[PDB]
Amino acid sequence: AQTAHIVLEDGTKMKGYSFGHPSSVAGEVVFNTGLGGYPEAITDPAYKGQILTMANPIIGNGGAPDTTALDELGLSKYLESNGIKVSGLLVLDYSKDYNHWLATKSLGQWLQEEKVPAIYGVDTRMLTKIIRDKGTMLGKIEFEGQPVDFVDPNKQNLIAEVSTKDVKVYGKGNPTKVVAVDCGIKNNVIRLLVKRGAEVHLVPWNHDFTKMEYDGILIAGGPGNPALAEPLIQNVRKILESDRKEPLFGISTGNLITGLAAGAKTYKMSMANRGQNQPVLNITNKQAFITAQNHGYALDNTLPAGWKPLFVNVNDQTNEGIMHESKPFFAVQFHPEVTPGPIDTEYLFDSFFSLIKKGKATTITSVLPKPALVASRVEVSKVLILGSGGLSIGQAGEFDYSGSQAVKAMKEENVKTVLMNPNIASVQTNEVGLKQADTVYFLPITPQFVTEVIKAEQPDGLILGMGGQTALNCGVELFKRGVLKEYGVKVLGTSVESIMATEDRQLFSDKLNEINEKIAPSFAVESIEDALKAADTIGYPVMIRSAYALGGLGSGICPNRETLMDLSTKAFAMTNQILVEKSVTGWKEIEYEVVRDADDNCVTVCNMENVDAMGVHTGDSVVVAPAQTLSNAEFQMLRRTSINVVRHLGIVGECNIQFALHPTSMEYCIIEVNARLSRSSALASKATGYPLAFIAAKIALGIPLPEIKNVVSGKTSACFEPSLDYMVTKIPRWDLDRFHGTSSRIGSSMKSVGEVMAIGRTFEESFQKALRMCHPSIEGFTPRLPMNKEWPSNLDLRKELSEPSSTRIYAIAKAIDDNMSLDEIEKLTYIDKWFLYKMRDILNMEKTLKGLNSESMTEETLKRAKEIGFSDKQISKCLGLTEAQTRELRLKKNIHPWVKQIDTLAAEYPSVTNYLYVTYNGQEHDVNFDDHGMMVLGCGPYHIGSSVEFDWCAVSSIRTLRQLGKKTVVVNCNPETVSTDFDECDKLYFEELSLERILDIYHQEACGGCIISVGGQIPNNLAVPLYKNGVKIMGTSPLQIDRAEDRSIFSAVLDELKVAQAPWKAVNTLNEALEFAKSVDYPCLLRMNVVFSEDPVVLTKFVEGAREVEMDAVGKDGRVISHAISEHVEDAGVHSGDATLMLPTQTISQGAIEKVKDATRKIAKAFAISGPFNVQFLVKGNDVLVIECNLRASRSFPFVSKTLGVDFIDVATKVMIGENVDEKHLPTLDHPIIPADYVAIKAPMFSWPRLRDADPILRCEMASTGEVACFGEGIHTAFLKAMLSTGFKIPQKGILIGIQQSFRPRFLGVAEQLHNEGFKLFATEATSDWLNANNVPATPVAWPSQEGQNPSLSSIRKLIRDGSIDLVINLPNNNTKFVHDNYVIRRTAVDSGIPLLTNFQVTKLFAEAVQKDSKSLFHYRQ
Ligand SMILES: Nc1ncnc2c1ncn2[C@@H]1O[C@H](COP(=O)(O)OP(=O)(O)O)[C@@H](O)[C@H]1O
Ligand SMILES: Nc1ncnc2c1ncn2[C@@H]1O[C@H](COP(=O)(O)OP(=O)(O)O)[C@@H](O)[C@H]1O
Ligand SMILES: CC(=O)N[C@@H](CCC(=O)O)C(=O)O
Ligand SMILES: [Cl-]
Ligand SMILES: [K+]
Ligand SMILES: [K+]
Ligand SMILES: [K+]
Ligand SMILES: [K+]
Ligand SMILES: [K+]
Ligand SMILES: [Mg+2]
Ligand SMILES: [Mg+2]
Ligand SMILES: [Mg+2]
Ligand code: NI
Repeated sequence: AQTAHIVLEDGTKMKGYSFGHPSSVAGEVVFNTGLGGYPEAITDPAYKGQILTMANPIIGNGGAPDTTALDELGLSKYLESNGIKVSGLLVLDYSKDYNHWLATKSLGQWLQEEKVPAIYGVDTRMLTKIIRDKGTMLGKIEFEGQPVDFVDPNKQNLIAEVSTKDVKVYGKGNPTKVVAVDCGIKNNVIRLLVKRGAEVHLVPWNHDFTKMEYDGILIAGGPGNPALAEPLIQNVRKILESDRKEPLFGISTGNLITGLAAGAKTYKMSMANRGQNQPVLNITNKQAFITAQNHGYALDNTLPAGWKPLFVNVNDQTNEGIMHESKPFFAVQFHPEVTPGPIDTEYLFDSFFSLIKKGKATTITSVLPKPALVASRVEVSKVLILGSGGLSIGQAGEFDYSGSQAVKAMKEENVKTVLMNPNIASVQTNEVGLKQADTVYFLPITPQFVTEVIKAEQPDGLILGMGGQTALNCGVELFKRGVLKEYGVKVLGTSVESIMATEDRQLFSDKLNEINEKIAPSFAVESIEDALKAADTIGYPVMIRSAYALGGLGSGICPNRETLMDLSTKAFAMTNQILVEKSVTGWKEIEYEVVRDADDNCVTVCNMENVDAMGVHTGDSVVVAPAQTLSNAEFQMLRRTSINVVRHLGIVGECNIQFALHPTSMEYCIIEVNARLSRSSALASKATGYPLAFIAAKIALGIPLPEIKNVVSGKTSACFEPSLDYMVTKIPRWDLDRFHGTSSRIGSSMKSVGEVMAIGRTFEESFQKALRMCHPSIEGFTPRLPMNKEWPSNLDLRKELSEPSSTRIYAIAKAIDDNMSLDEIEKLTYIDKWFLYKMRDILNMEKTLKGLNSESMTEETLKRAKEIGFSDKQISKCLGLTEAQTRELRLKKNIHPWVKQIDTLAAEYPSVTNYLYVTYNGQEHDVNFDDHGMMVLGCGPYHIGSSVEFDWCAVSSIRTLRQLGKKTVVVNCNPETVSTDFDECDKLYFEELSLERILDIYHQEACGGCIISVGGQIPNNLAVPLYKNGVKIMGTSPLQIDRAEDRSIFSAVLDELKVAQAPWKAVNTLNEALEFAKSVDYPCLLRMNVVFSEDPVVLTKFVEGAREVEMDAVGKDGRVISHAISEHVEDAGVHSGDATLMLPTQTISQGAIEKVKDATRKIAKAFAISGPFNVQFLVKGNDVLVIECNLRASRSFPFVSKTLGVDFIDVATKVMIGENVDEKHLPTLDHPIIPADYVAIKAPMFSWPRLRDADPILRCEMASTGEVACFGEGIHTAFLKAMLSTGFKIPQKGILIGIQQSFRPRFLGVAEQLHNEGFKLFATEATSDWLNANNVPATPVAWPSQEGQNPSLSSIRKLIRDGSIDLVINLPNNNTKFVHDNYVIRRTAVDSGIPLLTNFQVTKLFAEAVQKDSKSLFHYRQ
């Protein structure tokens, strides 16, 4: 394929691939930061003579429209002039393949027809930074054998080259005569005039209009130095010097011509204004507007008498408008007709027409919109902020991140802050730093406790928009009850009224109907009977979605009556109102993040295109940013609707809005608005570098957007809409294999436990990184499943495609491979074909590479493979090499990635921060590598067993390094984390946590070292590979980490040290297994799974009736210098992470503690530990056995650290980098710190209702999704507070009890106790006979499998529904007889929303604790 260069006059040269007309051309090189509307854009007459450099790296997605179709006025239907006006085009990536309902050909074919050169494959960012602020960069697209000289088209009057040669009329017959002086007018100026009643006489630029009859005159244009248009400047001057008073309205060139006619100077700007995100302020009334501009000359701000500036540019203070003080003459420097751009200043046409109609020398100011809000700063001295509580599916760490930004904002403005969050693992809840509240309460986020806090703290402000639905619902309940009014607590930001209007689906409908906005046929109902009615009126299929919820709780598609019955019943256990709505499954799902301040300035900060269509929850969807398959008309229609809706709803702060867009028309539906920070705002903040929560919080104090700094640029405001010169992809992470009852299908109700975000400058690059980030077993986009699972032999590939699931991406790969047409895949998946083209490109590269080897693969091919996201591992498998070999081969050809900044403005202004990503699609680095900082690796996506605790550890380490004056480099790919907030470190790489990429970054920075022990499993598993590739690992040697993860070495070490452990053995045979299990007695663990009977694999003696103890510790040179021991409530057999933890220990013998300590002393020494680690122990009397050792921070490190008032990670970080440490006050083995006056309890969080049909029962594999912790004078109090913090609700009614027979001896007393506390008891058959035989009264109930077979017995479903039963106790074990029946009982409780207890110890402790406050850690530490 044919190449060509872009050559600039300063020597820069870049080789591109030609996609336009293969011929050379010379002009002024410029750049424009607008991301969409390339077809409209390239037909702008302002680009005459110019070589355009596109910020958007991905160009051509929608091909080109009908370029010959006219409208009924005789103007181009889809374009802004009669043809392409750029002399040439420069992009990074060209989509040869396109997909849009209005596309009639590729953009390259269009370019070829119009004889316009175009090349792709050039670093448009580098170009931009070179052009930036040089006034005039000349360049040329030069083809081989076609030399051209540099030329400056500005030496010509370009106005004349693009003006009409004779007078043309549009709106023939219309009442209002408007002369339009054509200086390169865009078509939409004409459309907007005619639509308002004008007959438009379009006249050449040198036409003598001065004695013509007209009712108004307009002057519009784009290209050229206006000073070269003397005939015209003269003519306009004659008008101004006369007595004529016809309103005059100037656009862009018009501003400059009119200024010149009046007597002002113009100048060529060194930094032009070219974009769709250019902020202007109306001087007069302080209203701000986002504008499209495309001008390189500007008016000097010194104007003659009678003329005043109207608009100013908020970035650079240049003029953007003028007005006469008494006559109806005005001009704007920007394009209110946009196309492309934001439809925010179209009112200027209405204003013009009002000047004509009033016609008595009315003034420009008198007909301009008056401010609808006047931002007065709210006075607040103390604010309460609410957290989400424990993490759960759909309500994850995004709020830790948001709420930390909010506190920072509050502190900057001298506002005292109180935080409530029982999530002890949150970074939010730390004591130290600019993001930490002055006071922290670890308590339930429920009205009972928030009231107590309010009373005690007497705050005057409340932030309820940064804790998900928990905080929202709590705040609305407080409001409804008048608690806020009662204690004088103002809701800061969006009002409870606006909130209710977005959370109640009916009120939402009412609001949008008030402004005749577009929604789908629907009815909000409050009963199952009413839902059935609604569905019959609307017609099946229908979607139901709940009020006062997020993440699709209780939602679902209903193809029929019976599905609707099942789902609405379940929905009503969790909300009071559902919306029953006509299905728009398959429409494109589009999100916007919207900001609105108290001055009524309102912008869309980000927009996201969901790759999975409507019907798969945004949260369980692949999502790209910015959008890729919208037209300017689509994108701007939805943007402007967002702004209207958000305005009408009274929202002040930030919010998220969702649309369904018809895939082949302009039809759309507004689905919901989330008037609060969200998982979507977190993502958008990371994608754009715009900190939405920080901004939201400043706005909540009445500071308007123009007065808030863009911290990234350091020189501009937050009144703008970022420009991305890269694309981000977010993919969810699911963990479903362990929940046997739950399918891996996905739909309207979230099931994902985490997410990743990758950045690239091609879809393919961004996309394959993001897939690798989700799980270490995923290599990129391949037709192979994760976890090395084989495809089923009974696979129905069409079914997989048509029914979304956690693995559909790979099923698409497979289908493309197996030669299914792209058209049929789009038809079944609903995924826009454009995205499918990219996927096919990826698989073609795989085919190509498979036919090559280390000798046969060329440099051109390798480079391309990397540019579309292939890792060295993927390549290695094609070539027949190892990964190391392939890395070597690549570097040998000097093919490496480049380091680029996110600056929010696609290089318009440089970044003062270093928020970074890495890409193969560039020709330079955006930063230096002189720091040689200390690298810290983060956790990756959250998943079960790996949550925000590992962000806590990482952030603690990052903060410790900063506090010690050390340069830091962070790598993490989780958008929800505070570790991926750029203000925490010197260099944040939002990047893959692969060996490949860490090596890339380490070696590129020449980092002084790397800390791999504070981000869980991912970084720790890289310890040895890193070691071997020249990386300096801080702390405990990777050789020691290997030794310790080697079960055989570890065990032999323990034998040497005389430290006990459970008998174990690795086996290959069933007979070895059975022999061993026989030799130690059943039960046995199996590697996870336990077995109790006869009816390679590691086997371990399962020790029954055993306590479990955690040792969390820090080593220095093999000595332990901080430690903490906690006891689980539950016996060994419940996994650590599902366990409830007590600190300090409660029932452990003092001799066992001594053994735990001695075993930890020896282990630390044997593995020369310098850093954090953990050891887990079985304890039975004085027998102390080691279960496992982890040579890294454990998930209980936050709990332990905060509880004991010592940052274990601060200590450990200082050890690892050789900083000094005073051990006097640390909890060494010799002087532990043991709380005397209080106890701490950590409880696990679960997400059973969202894991449809899952058996809510603890296995040896872990199931919890988060944690809370609370404190108390004793264990009962602390335990009750912890449990309430999980959502557990103390029963007020009857308790259902069903237990396996063997629990009877121990349970009798638990039951008597519950009875003596006054709880009416219900029980399953045998359990009820037994209780009554022991004089504990119980009412028997029927088994679910036997309902109707005995009329003396009530069904459990009915007793729950009736409200007779509001706690279920179900205690199965291995000898449970009625396995299914008891499963049904357990799942019934979950799906009815009543608490369920399935562990005996937890149940015992509960009973003891109900036998009988609002304090927190800081109380007890005093
Ligand atoms: N009318 C509909 N037809 C098909 N899918 C829908 C419809 N309405 C909503 N959805 C899907 O359900 C998801 C959840 O709906 P939403 O109204 O966003 O509730 P939540 O606040 O719980 O996320 C949406 O993102 C979308 O994928
Ligand atoms: N020998 C044993 N007897 C009884 N329970 C055990 C035994 N070993 C492990 N368990 C249980 O299984 C859980 C997981 O064991 P662990 O070795 O920590 O696995 P993981 O690799 O998932 O961390 C433990 O926390 C404990 O409750
Ligand atoms: C949970 C459990 O194991 N229940 C008992 C049933 C005892 C009863 O009849 O109440 C069982 O053996 O299935
Ligand atoms: Cl852990
Ligand atoms: K979606
Ligand atoms: K909502
Ligand atoms: K959303
Ligand atoms: K499953
Ligand atoms: K090969
Ligand atoms: Mg929502
Ligand atoms: Mg939603
Ligand atoms: Mg473990
Ligand atoms: Ni300007």
